[PDB]
Amino acid sequence: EFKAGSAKKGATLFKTRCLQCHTVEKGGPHKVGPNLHGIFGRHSGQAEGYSYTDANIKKNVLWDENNMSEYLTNPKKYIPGTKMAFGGLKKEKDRNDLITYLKKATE
Ligand code: HEC
Ligand SMILES: [Zn+2]
Ligand SMILES: [Zn+2]
Repeated sequence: EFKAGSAKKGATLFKTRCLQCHTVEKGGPHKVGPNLHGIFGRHSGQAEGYSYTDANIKKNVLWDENNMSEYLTNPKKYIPGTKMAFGGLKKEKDRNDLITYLKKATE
């Protein structure tokens, strides 16, 4: 299950693995992937002005720390048909660290 990790390690993981396709700040632009502001507590496939796949919308997951960890373990396994071209974060340490950071960065 999800447990709070290191947000500093999380921020680096975000910069090096996620930032190329995602912004986190309020009003931040959409890039290859949607801006993630307010992602926790919002259903999947609902960021304003972003064109998602039917699969992402269909999943209809209410994003929380635990399901985000499961999704980030392997995105294509959790949401079959996703256009998010990312293999996943295989270490639970990395997922805990990234999510601790993301919970704050996207608030
Ligand atoms: C580009 C090559 C991407 C990288 C690198 C990462 N993400 Fe991604 N993500 C991307 C796209 C194109 C999409 C839309 C997928 C679709 O099928 O429509 C996404 C989506 C997400 C989501 C869900 C958004 C939502 O439901 O509103 C999340 C939570 C997400 N991406 C997180 C995320 C993180 C934390 C990553 C780094 C570890 C990451 N993404 C990398 C494209 C790309
Ligand atoms: Zn719901
Ligand atoms: Zn906010």
